[PDB]
Amino acid sequence: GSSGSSGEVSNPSKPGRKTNQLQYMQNVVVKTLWKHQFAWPFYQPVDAIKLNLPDYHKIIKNPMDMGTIKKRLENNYYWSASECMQDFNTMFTNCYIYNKPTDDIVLMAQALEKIFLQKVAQMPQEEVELLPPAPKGK
Repeated sequence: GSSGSSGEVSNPSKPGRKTNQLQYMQNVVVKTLWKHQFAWPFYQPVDAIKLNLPDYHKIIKNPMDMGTIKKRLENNYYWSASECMQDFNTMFTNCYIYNKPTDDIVLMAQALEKIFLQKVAQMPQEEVELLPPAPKGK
């Protein structure tokens, strides 16, 4: 399969359900990285048409951005937070490949990544199912 995609947001073939580990990712890790002063260029995927990058996918092996990481956490794409961690790694790494090591977007990714590592370091190492939600009332 040739390159031409930005990943997916749900998956029926891959196993997955809502867990405490994925909850910590979407409730504290993503939550704090999204509140950051440099979160804004990661809120959406790179539109190579709008950015005028005719070679974007020639350098980028695996395009990944925070706006797509949260969109699979909002679903049952996976079972464990180690997959969300590898997506965060893939976002920061693909940014470092394409750009100069002194460009603003690299310094932004370096400042987000240090917080990401401090946050997942405080995530549990064991995994558990969540409690059931409250009922609707509309």
